[PDB]
Amino acid sequence: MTEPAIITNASDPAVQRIIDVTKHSIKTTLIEDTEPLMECIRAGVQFIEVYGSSGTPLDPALLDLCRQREIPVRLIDVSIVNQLAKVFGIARVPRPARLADIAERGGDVVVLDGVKIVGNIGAIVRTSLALGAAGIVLVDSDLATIADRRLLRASRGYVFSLPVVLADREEAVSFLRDNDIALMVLDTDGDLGVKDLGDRADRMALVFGSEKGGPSGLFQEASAGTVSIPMLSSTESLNVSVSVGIALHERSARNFAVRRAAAQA
Amino acid sequence: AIITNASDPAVQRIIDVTKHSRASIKTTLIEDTEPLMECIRAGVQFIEVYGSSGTPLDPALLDLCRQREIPVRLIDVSIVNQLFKAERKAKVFGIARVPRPARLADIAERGGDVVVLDGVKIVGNIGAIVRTSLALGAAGIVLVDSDLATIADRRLLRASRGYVFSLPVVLADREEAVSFLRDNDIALMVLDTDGDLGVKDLGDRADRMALVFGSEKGGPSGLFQEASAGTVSIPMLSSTESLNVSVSVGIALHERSARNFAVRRAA
Ligand SMILES: C[S@@+](CC[C@H](N)C(=O)[O-])C[C@H]1O[C@@H](n2cnc3c(N)ncnc32)[C@H](O)[C@@H]1O
Ligand SMILES: C[S@@+](CC[C@H](N)C(=O)[O-])C[C@H]1O[C@@H](n2cnc3c(N)ncnc32)[C@H](O)[C@@H]1O
Repeated sequence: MTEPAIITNASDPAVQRIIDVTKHSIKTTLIEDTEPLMECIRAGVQFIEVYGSSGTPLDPALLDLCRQREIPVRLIDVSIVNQLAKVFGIARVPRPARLADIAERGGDVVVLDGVKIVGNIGAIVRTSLALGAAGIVLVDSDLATIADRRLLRASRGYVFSLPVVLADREEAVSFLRDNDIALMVLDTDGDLGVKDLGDRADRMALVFGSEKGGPSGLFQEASAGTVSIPMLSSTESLNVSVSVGIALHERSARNFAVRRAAAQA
Repeated sequence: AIITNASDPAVQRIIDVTKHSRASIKTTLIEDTEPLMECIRAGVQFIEVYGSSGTPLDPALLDLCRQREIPVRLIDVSIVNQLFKAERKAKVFGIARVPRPARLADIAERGGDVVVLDGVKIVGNIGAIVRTSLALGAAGIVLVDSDLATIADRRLLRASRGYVFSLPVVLADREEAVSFLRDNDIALMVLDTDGDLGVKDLGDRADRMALVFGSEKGGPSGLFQEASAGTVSIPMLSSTESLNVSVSVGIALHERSARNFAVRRAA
């Protein structure tokens, strides 16, 4: 065979076993696929090493980036990599963002209240980043950490690109209060049409509830108003991730302005 | 509501039989209270609805079934179990006649915008788009390269929360879809980054259009590109970013909803 020397072959090299180690559960994660790896490196996550399966090209952009940052790359014979991904990285889990980080960053706050489906949560993380939100407060998500590998996968690596914070319903409302961030609650039958959302000049929190429940009462009490997305009939409802896209799309001139000024500061 | 206390009425065996052998073509199972109610409103013809002896049967459902002449029976939980084997549960469900499949013509007839998915395969995404598309007033949905054999597929049934029968949803080949749009004078636009047009201007067109969305693997395909009247981009902080496809559909349709709601309300 004279199989290329560089390819990690033994199932028990330190690195193989180190990779088993995260899998079998340091403060380090596995991050998969070319794009998520590139967003994570961009967001400043620190990597220990990037791996690809022998037999397939590593993305030139990723390689470049990996030489750009001083991130070692190596290949592992394809057979083993079936310990899962054609490309993946071991990264150090950054320290959990906190509510303060969100206020400081400027711009709209996305609050989820009892959203628990991780595919929904991940899609929302990605939308919130892309549409210029300051950050995301997760209340009642049943997540232990944002570094959960289901959420990393679902967010396509966006979970470390803006502050995403686990908080309790109480501390969340409290935080918005003493930062003077008016919140509005998304709901069917809300008084403000979502198309009027861009009119309000200052940053705001938008609160979203789960499929079933909606948002609880704590938020419904501090609210400066309710916002509705017009639908065919008043009994229908959108997926929560879809609702988030629409509301943040309406806020985008506002949030883009904030993102652009921060980029120049 | 009388009880299938146990044993096996022909009706238990028909629940069994309605899985992957010629027979499941023309009758299916629909699960859960809300999806069942959506299906009934949508005119799907039920043979019978079942509940587990155990958790109780939603009164709105009972009355709906009562208003229709749909028999409702409970099944001892011991039988409901097994039945639903290699997988999940379902404590309420119905057996139903599958509607004759919608075709493209039905979409064109209804009026209003056409949602075209090109290569979207993740059924969770398809199913969420079906709900979005109904709620926001679309005429219908053309599914191209969807990897489904039937819109009645049970995964889509669930993923759609039973909305798959509430507006015309049609499987088609790419060329067939493109040829259909062409001879019905429905201009198509492709949703993609770096387009000549902004999503916020989607509202400016008074007449209906088809909106083509690609998957995550790599946007819409050449044939759609060739027939395209333009490319519509939702602005983002940077062009390395992209949205989940179902989110994209919600934003594009929301911009078109004033236009579509008018068609839905008129005729
Ligand atoms: C009614 S639940 C069900 C959504 C869907 N079943 C899912 O998987 O998320 C949707 C949530 O998104 C928000 N939402 C849904 N439709 C909305 C609308 N038309 N206007 C404002 N908010 C809406 C609400 O906050 C609600 O808590
Ligand atoms: C990036 S791909 C798939 C994203 C995600 N992986 C998913 O779950 O679908 C998104 C598709 O939706 C439409 N789309 C997504 N983001 C868009 C944007 N920012 N502007 C215009 N269209 C967009 C395009 O058709 C594109 O091909």
